[PDB]
Amino acid sequence: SVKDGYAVRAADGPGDRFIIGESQAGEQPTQTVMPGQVMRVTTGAPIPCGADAVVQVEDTELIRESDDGTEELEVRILVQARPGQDI
Amino acid sequence: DKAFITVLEMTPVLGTEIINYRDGMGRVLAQDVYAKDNLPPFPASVKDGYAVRAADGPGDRFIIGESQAGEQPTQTVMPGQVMRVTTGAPIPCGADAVVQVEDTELIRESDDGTEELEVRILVQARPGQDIRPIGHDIKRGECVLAKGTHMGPSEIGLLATVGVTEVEVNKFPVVAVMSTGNELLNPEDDLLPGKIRDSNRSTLLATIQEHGYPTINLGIVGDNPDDLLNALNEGISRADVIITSGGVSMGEKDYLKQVLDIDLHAQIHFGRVFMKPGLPTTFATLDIDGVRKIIFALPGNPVSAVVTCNLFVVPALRKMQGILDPRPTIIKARLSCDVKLDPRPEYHRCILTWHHQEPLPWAQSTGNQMSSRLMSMRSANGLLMLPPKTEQYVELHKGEVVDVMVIGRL
Amino acid sequence: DKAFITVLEMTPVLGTEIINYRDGMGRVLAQDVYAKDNLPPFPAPIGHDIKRGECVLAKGTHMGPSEIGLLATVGVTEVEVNKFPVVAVMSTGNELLNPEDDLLPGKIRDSNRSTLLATIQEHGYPTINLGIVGDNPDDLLNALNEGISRADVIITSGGVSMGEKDYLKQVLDIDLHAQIHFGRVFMKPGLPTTFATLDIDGVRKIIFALPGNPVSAVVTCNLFVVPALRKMQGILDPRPTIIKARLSCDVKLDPRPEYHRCILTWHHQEPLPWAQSTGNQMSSRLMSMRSANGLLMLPPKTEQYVELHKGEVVDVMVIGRL
Repeated sequence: SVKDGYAVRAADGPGDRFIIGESQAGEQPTQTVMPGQVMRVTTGAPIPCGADAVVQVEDTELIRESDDGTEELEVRILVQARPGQDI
Repeated sequence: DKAFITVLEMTPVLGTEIINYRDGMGRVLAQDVYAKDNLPPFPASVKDGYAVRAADGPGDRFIIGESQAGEQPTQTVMPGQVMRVTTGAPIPCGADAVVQVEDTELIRESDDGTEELEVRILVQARPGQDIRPIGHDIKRGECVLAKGTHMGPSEIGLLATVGVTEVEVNKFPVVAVMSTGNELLNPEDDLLPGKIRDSNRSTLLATIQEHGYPTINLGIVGDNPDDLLNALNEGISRADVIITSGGVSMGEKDYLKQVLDIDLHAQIHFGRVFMKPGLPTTFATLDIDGVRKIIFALPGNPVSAVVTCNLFVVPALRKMQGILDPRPTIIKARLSCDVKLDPRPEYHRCILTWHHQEPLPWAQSTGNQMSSRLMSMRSANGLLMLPPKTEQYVELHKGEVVDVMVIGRL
Repeated sequence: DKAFITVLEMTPVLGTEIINYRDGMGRVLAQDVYAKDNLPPFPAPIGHDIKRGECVLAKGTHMGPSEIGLLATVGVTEVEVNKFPVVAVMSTGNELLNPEDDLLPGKIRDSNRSTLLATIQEHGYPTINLGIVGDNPDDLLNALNEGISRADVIITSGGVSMGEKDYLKQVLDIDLHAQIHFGRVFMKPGLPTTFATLDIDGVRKIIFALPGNPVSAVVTCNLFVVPALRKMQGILDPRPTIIKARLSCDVKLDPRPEYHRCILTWHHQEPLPWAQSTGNQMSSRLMSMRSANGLLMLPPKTEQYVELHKGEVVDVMVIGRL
């Protein structure tokens, strides 16, 4: 919530995962999430309604994207987290 | 041995087609099969029991739902709840798997029917105990099945899990068989003066059908040097390998060689192998329109026909499709009956056995020729290779080591 | 071990039929064949290979490609042989989809089917495919009735868990009355399997139940089911084959023994061969471009058998062409 970055599932584990979610600081409505997916988390953001932990944007990765930066659709993650880190 | 190298130096390699995953036990594949989704596509459990958030002691208070066989959309934000996962089911919002309720001291106030309140499991487990993560077996993009191989029985199962119904494999040859000699009648008729029924057609056709290749039967063509041209011309049109039995052993009137040479204009690579009485072994190739075709001319004795068409004919149709190392398998066994040694070497058809006491298998001869008064119930399962006569060594006793071939299931 | 004894002591033997010689590869014989005319019927002696009115091949010996040769030399076009079984296979589990379909939440693809069918269809027997059957008791009842109404042996894969509310055991002793012989046999606790016998106004029928793990399914089929269809054919000895070999690599062992898939090789320099394992459940193997030929039997983890080396000699069961 407080720190920016991404919000990942609990029992998933590190690996390649798709990107479908954007988050706004002052917009609570969000769509549902499915296993093997992540949500882009900005500083001071609501819970994405289906996550349990938030990973730092530093411990991330990039993938090939569109010519006009139209999303990457892949993030990947590095280390294993613990369910519940932000209130 | 020069025949074997020559045989595997002119046979081409066929094209490719597209087939379903049901048919295709044995075909070698030509493309590369890639995965499209993970396996499993969601975290699951291996045991059945309770799923509890980590960083907790023996303190739990409530159970909300339980497993099933879909995706369960329910979880409270509180950290003192349990979900009771079964043998195979997603893990909703936790990190610790089945706590082995059958092993720990569990159960609480519960309900009159089928419900529970709490567990209070004293033991604690590491974060991640029995969960199977996403991709523990197959990743999103991976080679799984490579080009080459042979498409065994368990290989079709791997194709189903990935989800590729259509593949690209090599084709099978079409083989046609004909028999020669103007002294043979079909084995469905009463005998006439001075004639013998022909058996080489049936024995050969039942040998190239065990592997699975399609077959076409031509008939019995006369030994005249005229009707052979009218017969081989039909065979060369609707097939790729034509096999002829007997003949050749005439010399002055060896019509088969004449018909092949001054007519179809086909190359004759070799005309005889170094063997004791029994000449006919002719390899030929013909090139029409660009697709090369193979012809053979097997000997006439009923016992030498199987040996010839299992030593350098059977290991030549295999290279035609996809096999990387087409070579017959030679094992080592022991003898169980004294056999005489003639000067030039021969080949005996035998039967193998396996006793669970001593390593090497045991071999029993089943008659060099004639083949009457069959003993034992099991059918022949290979050929036996013998050495030629050498001074004092003119007789082989029981035991020792001999070289045995494999021609069928064992 | 006692599991194998029970299966061979309750499987029946089918009848007989008349067929042609051409379509007769792999069938055991019922009658006896006698010569009709001497061979050769003229001096080359008058009769040197076959004497007239002498037994050629006996009753109850397996027919091979070489033995079909004699059947045409004498002239007996038609013989009497035992009949082949009909096997129908079904797969349970409410988490399965046909392999020719996309992915929905929490669903995987059928794998044990199309693996059992291919293995049986390799030996020569016909088959009938049923589909995926749910765990509703009404649905399970309908599926089994069709199976016993068009075939003789029924093989079911999956749905052996939930022993408290096992639906398979319920329909086998309430609706369709039948006797269950064994339900969990593996020496020390192993994967479940059930053998059942049902008899209805005549011929007996056998119904099988096999686990859901894709690696242990093939071990069960080639050790119990395969050496039981062959007795129905008429083969005198339906035992499998065991040979001795060395090890291609050194592998760790675990308390309870398990079975692995191995590829058999041979060399021209040493007598005994050695085999290389491929693992129970892994991401296949980039190398070893050959299909499996046997099943390695790892011994139980003893003090001396904590682990094995490349020089140890083991046993293996041939399950394919070598």
